[PDB]
Amino acid sequence: ESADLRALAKHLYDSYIKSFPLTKAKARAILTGDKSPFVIYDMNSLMMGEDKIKEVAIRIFQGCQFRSVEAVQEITEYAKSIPGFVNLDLNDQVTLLKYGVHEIIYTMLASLMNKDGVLISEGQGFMTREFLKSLRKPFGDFMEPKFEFAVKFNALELDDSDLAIFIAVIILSGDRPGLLNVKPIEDIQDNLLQALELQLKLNHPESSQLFAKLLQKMTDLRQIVTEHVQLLQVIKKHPLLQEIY
Amino acid sequence: QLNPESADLRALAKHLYDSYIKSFPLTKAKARAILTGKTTDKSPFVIYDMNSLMMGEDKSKEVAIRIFQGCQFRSVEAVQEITEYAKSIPGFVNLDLNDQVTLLKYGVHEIIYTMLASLMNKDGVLISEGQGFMTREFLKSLRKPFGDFMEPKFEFAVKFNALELDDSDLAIFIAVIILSGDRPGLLNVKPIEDIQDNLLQALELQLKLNHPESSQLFAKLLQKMTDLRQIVTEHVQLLQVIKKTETDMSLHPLLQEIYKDL
Ligand SMILES: CCCCOc1ccc(C[C@H](CC)C(=O)O)cc1CNC(=O)c1ccc([C@]23C[C@H]4C[C@H](C[C@H](C4)C2)C3)cc1
Repeated sequence: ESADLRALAKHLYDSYIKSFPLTKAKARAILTGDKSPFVIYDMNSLMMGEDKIKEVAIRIFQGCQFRSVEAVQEITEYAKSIPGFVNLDLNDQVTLLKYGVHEIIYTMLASLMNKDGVLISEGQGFMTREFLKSLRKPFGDFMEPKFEFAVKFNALELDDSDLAIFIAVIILSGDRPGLLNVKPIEDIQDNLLQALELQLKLNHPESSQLFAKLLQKMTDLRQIVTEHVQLLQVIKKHPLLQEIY
Repeated sequence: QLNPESADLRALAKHLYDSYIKSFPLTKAKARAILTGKTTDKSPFVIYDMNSLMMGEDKSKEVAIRIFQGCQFRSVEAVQEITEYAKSIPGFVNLDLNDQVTLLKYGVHEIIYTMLASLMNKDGVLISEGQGFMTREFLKSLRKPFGDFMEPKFEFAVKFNALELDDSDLAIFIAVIILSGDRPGLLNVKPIEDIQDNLLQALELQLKLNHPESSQLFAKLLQKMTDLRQIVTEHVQLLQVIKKTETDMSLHPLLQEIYKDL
């Protein structure tokens, strides 16, 4: 029973390394200690950034969109390495990804955040929190909720081996609307839940009920997403490019 | 074996169940017993249409409104009851006054909708201490915006009731709901988290022992917290609209203080 669960843990972790270029391990190294990133702290510093790495605030947002679409391909490859996933009804796989990705993006985005800013482009840059907060409405509020969540989320001190399994748990959520066959999704999630429990007990013996606390964060994650999606539609204020993004 | 520290957790379990039973009149057990015909004396008058609604009133303005005004005052009671239960949670009354208020402000609706689920099945919901049963479709027939305020509540109830929890499982879970450390504006978060740590341990155990054959009930239950939170967010939305269309509808000042800047 409990050796199957380390396999699953190990399998997911290795797949997490293959699929994601910038790991929490690597992200944490850059936010702390020889090859620092370029800091974007104000209007002028963002200018030289493009030189290095319509208007300012729109050009940032679009940057998040290119990024996001890349992420979605990374998350999709990962998912397909989660056992059982690819033997599910295809409409469900697409449903699971369609509804899961925002939740995964802001989870892993936390890896790239401290209470002062977020690392960008493979950790070549850092965009400060108070700068993003200065951007003209409605963009100034776009990232603060994410920052508020990353503070809370990062306090759990999870590492990549923990996060890998968590992500799979998010993917395999059997409450997504319009799913045709929920049984095996729940069956896989149960198994992922067991693996996560054990992982967190063996990797963080001293953190009591870390499993519980981590799952509780799901509640804040989904608010984050609903809120952000609202913002997006409100934000409707190149043809073939629109289509991509 | 069960060990000394799990002994303490089982004790916490008992205390809480007992307080739950003392602070809440209609338990899930009474609810089920009414809804599933264990009954020649406990059967409810069913409301499902306008005349039956009229016939029910032995046991004024207009209907959709009169129903919501009823929900208002019953929720006010519930807040009292939950406040009573909260006091009994070891540690809660010792916290900073302001946090006490904060935790009830955000806990209360999530607990109401957890317990409303015990009084529901797919076809309707018990009302008035379980003497009446108001059908789901009758509620849906209510005029906009009111035919929309309870569906989301049913969708959750049928999902939630599928976990098959009992009052002794619910007592610990509602404690966990109240003592949550990521509520906005709390002064001191560590104390609250240490209490929840204990509550979560107790729950984890109670579920294992009470439901030994169900895999990961603990987790599955914690996941339902996201559903509650979305029910509460959507509810508050809908209040906003009611206030604007019905300029003559009174809201209770207690409930208004809870909704204020959620
Ligand atoms: C164990 C805790 C039970 C808590 O019950 C409820 C709590 C809250 C709500 C929604 C409220 C809306 C303001 C809220 O979420 O704040 C809705 C409910 C459920 N409603 C009722 O229990 C209820 C419904 C109708 C009535 C009647 C009784 C009688 C006179 C009048 C008209 C008609 C005949 C229905 C009210 C009384 C209670």
